[PDB]
Amino acid sequence: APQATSSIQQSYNLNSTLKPPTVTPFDPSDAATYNSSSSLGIYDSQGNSHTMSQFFIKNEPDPNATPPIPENSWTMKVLIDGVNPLDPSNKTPMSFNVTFDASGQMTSVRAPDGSTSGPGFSIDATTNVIQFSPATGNPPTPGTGWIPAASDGKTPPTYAWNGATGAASGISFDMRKTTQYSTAFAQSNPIQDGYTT
Repeated sequence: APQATSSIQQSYNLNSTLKPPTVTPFDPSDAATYNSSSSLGIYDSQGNSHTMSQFFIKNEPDPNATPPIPENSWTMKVLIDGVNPLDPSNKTPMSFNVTFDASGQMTSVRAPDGSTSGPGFSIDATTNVIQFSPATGNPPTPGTGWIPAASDGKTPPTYAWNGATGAASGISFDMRKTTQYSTAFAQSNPIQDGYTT
């Protein structure tokens, strides 16, 4: 039998030289709206391939924001197959804030409101590991966890639940050792535990 992805380990260097994009808002099809992006392959319960994408956007510091944006703050946006992991009927990404200390070492991964939880996930405040929660319901209930999706192929295409699930535990996403140095955006070779066929 195939095996769904339940665990992903991947670290990044986020390029400390890059300014916030001037083109706004974020659009995954327009590289002028984000600074850097990466993708990796994951698998659902039936072994079908899916592509998880991360988009990284530098945040401008702002003491007046709700919550305030510090120095060395980035937004990470997550899509799977280009659509909302939690709801294939839209393209709302899962958004996280990633911060670094003055020496460019990662200090926190949080929801945009600063807390350790949001729709479809919780984060361990100590390790900064994101636990994407497993979707509930059958058919899976939008907003509860990853809903493996497939396109009909039309233009514009409509994505819908493909009949498969994720892993029973959801997805652990571990970006520890991520760094924010004056060097190119880079990603480690992803380690993930799903497989096909």
